[PDB]
Amino acid sequence: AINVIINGINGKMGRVVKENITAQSDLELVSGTGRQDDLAKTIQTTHADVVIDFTTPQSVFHNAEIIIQSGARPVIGTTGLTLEQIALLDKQCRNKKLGAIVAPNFSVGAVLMMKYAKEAAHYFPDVEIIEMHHSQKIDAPSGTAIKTAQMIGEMRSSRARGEIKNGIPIHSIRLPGLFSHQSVIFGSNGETLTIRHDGMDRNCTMPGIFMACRKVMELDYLVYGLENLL
Ligand SMILES: NC(=O)c1ccc[n+]([C@@H]2O[C@H](COP(=O)([O-])OP(=O)(O)OC[C@H]3O[C@@H](n4cnc5c(N)ncnc54)[C@H](OP(=O)(O)O)[C@@H]3O)[C@@H](O)[C@H]2O)c1
Ligand SMILES: O=C(O)c1ccccn1
Ligand SMILES: O=C(O)c1ccccn1
Repeated sequence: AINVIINGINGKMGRVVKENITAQSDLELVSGTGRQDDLAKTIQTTHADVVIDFTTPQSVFHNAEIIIQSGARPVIGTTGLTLEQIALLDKQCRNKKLGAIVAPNFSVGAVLMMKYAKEAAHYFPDVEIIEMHHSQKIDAPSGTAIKTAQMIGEMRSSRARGEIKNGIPIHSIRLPGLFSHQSVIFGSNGETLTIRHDGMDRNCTMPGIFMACRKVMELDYLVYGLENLL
């Protein structure tokens, strides 16, 4: 029985986590907190074991510190942490023998897509990325596409033609009706191999989130990246 707080309970992601957690029998939602709630107080009142954070880049680091300093384990999906902040959080976690998970992408499908794309790039040097999002996704290319290109470029090194990121063209489609999609297309003599993730809605992150809630109990340090729980 894991006592969970959802921080950011009123946000788009916090609302979806609230809906889905009820069906997780080994987890109990003991509170949902928002901007003007006292997070440390709630952790103490509820004896929280885990705090899921889907808040804002301006608050995420201080939220993480409050969660650890209060004795609970952060499972952080919020974007915004710097390298130096993650390294400091890790030392704080290990000092207290408390676990933490920071995942820039909580979709298992997206993280496996990136894993297999990086592997395949050892065999197929020619590759492009197509990513497609609803129009509310303002940034292009997407952070996931940029990270994918970074991973592929690392493996290799070891105007219609898109935006090159670490050597890899990325094409960004923005259309109503889509949610979050990416296809990595490798080409060779006579064939292609495509690794394609289709995120239909925000439930796409829930198996990754709930997995983190469970694994963070068995950890005494910080894990960065959902792929390191797999
Ligand atoms: N890691 C992943 O797979 C992934 C997936 C989706 C989203 N995200 C990231 O997670 C974050 C949340 O995204 P979203 O779409 O849910 O955003 P959102 O709809 O804007 O929700 C953010 C929520 O956090 C609340 N909040 C703001 N400051 C807070 C604070 N100091 N303490 C507690 N709550 C606070 C807001 O409250 P108010 O309503 O009062 O403003 C709002 O309810 C973003 O950084 C987003 O990029 C990550
Ligand atoms: O692993 C990362 O750093 C990452 C993953 C997906 C999106 C942005 N960043
Ligand atoms: O709001 C988004 O853009 C989103 C949310 C969850 C998963 C992928 N993308």
